[PDB]
Amino acid sequence: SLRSDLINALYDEDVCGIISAEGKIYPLGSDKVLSTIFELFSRPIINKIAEKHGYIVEEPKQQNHYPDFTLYKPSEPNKKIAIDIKTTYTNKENEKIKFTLGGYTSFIRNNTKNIVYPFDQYIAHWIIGYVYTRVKTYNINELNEIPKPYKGVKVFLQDKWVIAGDLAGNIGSIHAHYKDFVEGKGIFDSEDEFLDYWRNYEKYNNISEYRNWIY
Amino acid sequence: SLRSDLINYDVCGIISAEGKIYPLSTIFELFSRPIINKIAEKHGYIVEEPKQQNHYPDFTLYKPSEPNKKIAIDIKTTYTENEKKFTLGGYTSFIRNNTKNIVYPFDQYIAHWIIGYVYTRVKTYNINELNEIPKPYKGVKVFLQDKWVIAGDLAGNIGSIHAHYKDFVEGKGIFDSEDEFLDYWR
Repeated sequence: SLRSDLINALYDEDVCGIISAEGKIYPLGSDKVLSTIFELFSRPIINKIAEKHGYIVEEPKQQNHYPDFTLYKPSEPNKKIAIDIKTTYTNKENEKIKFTLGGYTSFIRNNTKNIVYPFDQYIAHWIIGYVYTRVKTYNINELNEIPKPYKGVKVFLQDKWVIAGDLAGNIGSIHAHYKDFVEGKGIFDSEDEFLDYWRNYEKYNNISEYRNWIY
Repeated sequence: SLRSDLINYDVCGIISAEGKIYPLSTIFELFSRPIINKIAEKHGYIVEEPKQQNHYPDFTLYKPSEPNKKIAIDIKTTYTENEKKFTLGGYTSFIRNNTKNIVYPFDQYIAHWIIGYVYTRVKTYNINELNEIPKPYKGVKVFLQDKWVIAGDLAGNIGSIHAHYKDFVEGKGIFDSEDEFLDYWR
């Protein structure tokens, strides 16, 4: 399916510079650079698989809008798919990581603000997350010498709600191991609870407190 | 002089280890940081960046001896080929109240400069397809001017003058003084 096809496609496919018209190459570092770098690398793959399955892939005009990519069949435009790309680092392999997942006051509460199509028109909300391990000019022959800002990069594709948390970072994600984002191990029980919790966030400061309140 | 050496951009894709180029306002800061340091260290200035985002300025510069003679720098970016502005800071924080959202008390700063970028909004590739990749921007011009000399009288945050890039590099805004500008932008 578009999804299985997409995660395996992502799992397959190490950027190390910015190349100029005159051939010169400039190294990156961590200084919103790596995030934009991982979003760029993502465009092609997304285009490739959507197309293979007949999906239109839209990006937003007024940039600050959710979502990074909206995918839908023309036969079914009420079933749009939303893909947001998130990036995080980690200073130690196998140590808990977390992401930010955007606004909880815009579209989630207004259905139309800061989102491309109205919120109701999207059936699923996927997050593609990059977890990179934290680590003058050059010619095309120096590629292996140009110092990279990381020593590895992992990626998962998952549902926004399944990995959302109960605290602002903008919503934060759960504070867990890469493994738990892949495996889908979160705190919310359903998407409804995830959205009830975030549409009503001002009574409650965390999940436990949220549930006593709903009782 | 800092401003001197300081005062004295055709990227076309991101490159991979294996050669693949991926066609494309952060590259502009990217180009910025290394140069700020070089000229700053050439003069013994400590360059510092914000620990929290949404904080002023992008770069603070001061020699460790004196910290009441700092310099604040902000990289701005904007786009149009030969047409009619920037968004500078906010008029209610650190400016109206000396310590809100600025890395250091506003009064530690004897200068606020703006390095600005201006261009015209004009599949993977390989090294040989280099000069065939489609640039998304043309005509990058850049200027280094004082924040107050540039500032306008209208908010979007304080607005700059909406003029042509030369008015920027020469300093032809509308307030007659730094003191006039600050009074006005409360």
